[PDB]
Amino acid sequence: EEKEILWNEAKAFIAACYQELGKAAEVKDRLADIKSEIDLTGSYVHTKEELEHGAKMAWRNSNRCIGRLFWNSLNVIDRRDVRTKEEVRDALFHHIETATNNGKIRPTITIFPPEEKGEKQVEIWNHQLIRYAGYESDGERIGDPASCSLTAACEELGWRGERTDFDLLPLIFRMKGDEQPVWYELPRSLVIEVPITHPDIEAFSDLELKWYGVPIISDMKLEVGGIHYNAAPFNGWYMGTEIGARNLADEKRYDKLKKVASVIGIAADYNTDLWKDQALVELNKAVLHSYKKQGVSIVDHHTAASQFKRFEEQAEEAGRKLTGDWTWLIPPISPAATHIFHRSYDNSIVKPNYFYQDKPYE
Amino acid sequence: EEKEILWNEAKAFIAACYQELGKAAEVKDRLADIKSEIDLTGSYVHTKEELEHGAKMAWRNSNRCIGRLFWNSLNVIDRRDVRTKEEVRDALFHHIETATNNGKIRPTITIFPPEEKGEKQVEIWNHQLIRYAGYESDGERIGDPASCSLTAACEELGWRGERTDFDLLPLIFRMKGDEQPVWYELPRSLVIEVPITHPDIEAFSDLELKWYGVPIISDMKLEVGGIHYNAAPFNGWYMGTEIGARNLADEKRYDKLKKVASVIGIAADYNTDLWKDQALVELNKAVLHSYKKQGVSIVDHHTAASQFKRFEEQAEEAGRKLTGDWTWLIPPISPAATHIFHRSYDNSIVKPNYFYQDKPYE
Ligand SMILES: Nc1ccc2ccc(CNCCCc3cccc(F)c3)cc2n1
Ligand SMILES: Nc1ccc2ccc(CNCCCc3cccc(F)c3)cc2n1
Ligand SMILES: Nc1ccc2ccc(CNCCCc3cccc(F)c3)cc2n1
Ligand SMILES: Nc1ccc2ccc(CNCCCc3cccc(F)c3)cc2n1
Ligand SMILES: C[C@H](O)[C@H](O)[C@H]1CNc2nc(N)[nH]c(=O)c2N1
Ligand SMILES: C[C@H](O)[C@H](O)[C@H]1CNc2nc(N)[nH]c(=O)c2N1
Ligand SMILES: [Cl-]
Ligand SMILES: [Cl-]
Repeated sequence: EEKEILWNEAKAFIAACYQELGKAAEVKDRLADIKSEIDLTGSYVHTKEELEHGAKMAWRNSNRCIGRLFWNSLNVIDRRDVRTKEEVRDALFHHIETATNNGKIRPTITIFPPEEKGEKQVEIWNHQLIRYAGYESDGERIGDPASCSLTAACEELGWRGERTDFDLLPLIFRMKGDEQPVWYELPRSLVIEVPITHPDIEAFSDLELKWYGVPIISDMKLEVGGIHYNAAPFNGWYMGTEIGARNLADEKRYDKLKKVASVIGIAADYNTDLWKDQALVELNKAVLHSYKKQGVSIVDHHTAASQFKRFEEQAEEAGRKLTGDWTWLIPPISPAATHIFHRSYDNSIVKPNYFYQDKPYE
Repeated sequence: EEKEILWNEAKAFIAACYQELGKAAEVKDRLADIKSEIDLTGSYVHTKEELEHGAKMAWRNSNRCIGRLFWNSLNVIDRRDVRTKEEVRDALFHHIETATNNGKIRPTITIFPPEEKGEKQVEIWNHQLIRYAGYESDGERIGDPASCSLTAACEELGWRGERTDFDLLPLIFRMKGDEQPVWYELPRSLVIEVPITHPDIEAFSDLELKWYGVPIISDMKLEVGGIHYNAAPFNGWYMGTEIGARNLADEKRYDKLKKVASVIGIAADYNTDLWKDQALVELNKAVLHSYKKQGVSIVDHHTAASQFKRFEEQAEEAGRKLTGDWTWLIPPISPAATHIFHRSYDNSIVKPNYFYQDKPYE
């Protein structure tokens, strides 16, 4: 069954990819080659062109992503040549540096060798390459609760954090053939962080909030033409609400709205005062202001939705069906001020695509 | 087929209803009676108890409603006895008066005779019993665009509005056997309206906004045990976001956010300033403040979601399955500050329930 599944996915992908690349005439011959290769080896290897375009298609097909207008400008780094943990580490460091680009963030994906027999070659444990630790013990909560299980796993392995609310987790990944992952502390020279200040409320800095500049998601599987790239970290840049409305606001994350209300000078006593809503707006204004001030790319949810409308229009012009997940595309503040709220989307799954996979810790 | 459909719905409803009322032992005999009645007449008539409990169950099963905690306190007015247009008009006037209750709004439904052969006895044209007219001509837009087609239909019938932005539409409904509906101007003594002011921005009154106190939805069909009550106007009280985030804010409704931004003293020039979000918060604060000041019932979205969580808990305690439509239950401002955003809901349709039906105008 496995081989047949692979061959079917390969036939669909190659046809579509080569069609999009103006290479329709090469399909027959390429498919023949792939079919022999599957017979004799159990798999097939993508050309560089296939791999690049496949990673772009996968972004274009990500139903939950409002940022898809820019799918064709993904910078694809092909690292299928890595064999050692130093090579992996150095590729991840490189990805951070080139994606960061001094703050003018470049959407980038680094693709490592794919699973073979469902056997991973490289297994990345980080949820994002840059992310803060979380601790919970003796009633005491420090840092990012979303990171508690991974933090615990790192500390089992000899890493120890300073126990600030913003400790950078080490890179942590496992190689085929090793029982345990290895970990490496992130060089601070590679990591841009943004202190959160507010454009006109001076006290906002008293909250001592910060966040990291570049979200590099490193635990999803890229599937292209039946090949499973389980290790393929990618990034765009933030939409401000991801930080201001969720990471810093959720009760199960940094839970900052009461503190925000206090520094902006409003009571947090009555639901009818809409103080949470007001605090959310000011915290989100601060996040956008702060990234812009530090010269780190970010987009607000209004501009993001406007770009997404153009993506809808582009798909139409291209004669491509549009898929989307309304429940994730709407922003978590003022969703009905965006066009997204007022239309519906077909949440069908089209491949190539990015998929969740099981956590190796937990 | 029609009769079989009716009988099946009747069997399911009576069983469930009588179970909930502690009348399980009466089911067999009641079903027998209903079955003969369907045979001989083509339909059956609900007892008063059945009708009351059925309208309550229908509210309880309304997946899109965040207000369902209070389903069992619905005041059910049985008007299956009406035969004349004066009786209909007077029942609608009565519903407005008793539901309004001097501002301490009573959730109420008035139930008119049901369809017979799919033949309506009374057909109400209003979307809500109290609602503002809309006009669009010669580029000129006045009032509520959502009401343009019904307004045009009323004016075809000899009604003429003053062409303010808040003209009250007349009651308009048709009787079986009449070709045209009749219309009646609403007595202003029956209609409470709330001027919108802001708790601390004095200029907010310069916008001259107002809204009506009680939303009385009068164009949905109540279905109970296979009987179709197409005319059964009901009301609760507003959640503030329905007025402040949608009716007064949507670009295709009163479209007030730029004007709000100006009176609250913020620029409406840059998406990154989140001025729409800020204007939405202040407009919603004003709406809640204004209703509370006038002594007219209203609920904010935080308190509403907290009540809805108790509804979820109540259903659990009662051993009843919960259904809901996440896409409608989340409020349109700060949705992720409510528990609703963070869970999922089974959007299955359970009857009794309230359903949309085709507009007789348009
Ligand atoms: N005490 C701490 C904690 C975390 C820290 C993280 C980063 C840094 C220093 N970051 C410098 C990043 C400069 C930079 C600029 C442009 C591109 C790039 F990749 C890095 C210091 C920290 N100091
Ligand atoms: N700006 C972007 C671009 C791409 C993105 C891809 C994935 C995600 C993360 N989605 C959430 C993964 C599940 C989750 C939720 C909350 C906390 C947590 F640690 C993980 C954010 C992105 N944000
Ligand atoms: N120019 C206008 C336009 C619309 C109007 C609507 C209502 C009224 C007067 N409304 C009085 C309502 C008083 C009231 C109190 C308690 C219960 C109740 F049903 C009505 C005047 C208008 N005047
Ligand atoms: N507070 C309540 C209680 C019950 C409600 C029942 C129905 C509705 C109306 N739902 C919208 C019907 C479709 C629609 C959307 C926008 C404008 C318009 F005229 C009609 C509001 C309620 N609001
Ligand atoms: C339970 C629910 O699906 C959950 O809150 C979802 C809803 N929509 C979302 N949308 C985005 N963009 N991100 C999220 O984390 C979520 N959470
Ligand atoms: C097109 C989309 O379904 C539409 O905007 C829905 C979404 N959620 C909603 N939720 C509520 N409560 N009311 C609405 O009018 C809508 N509109
Ligand atoms: Cl994040
Ligand atoms: Cl309304």
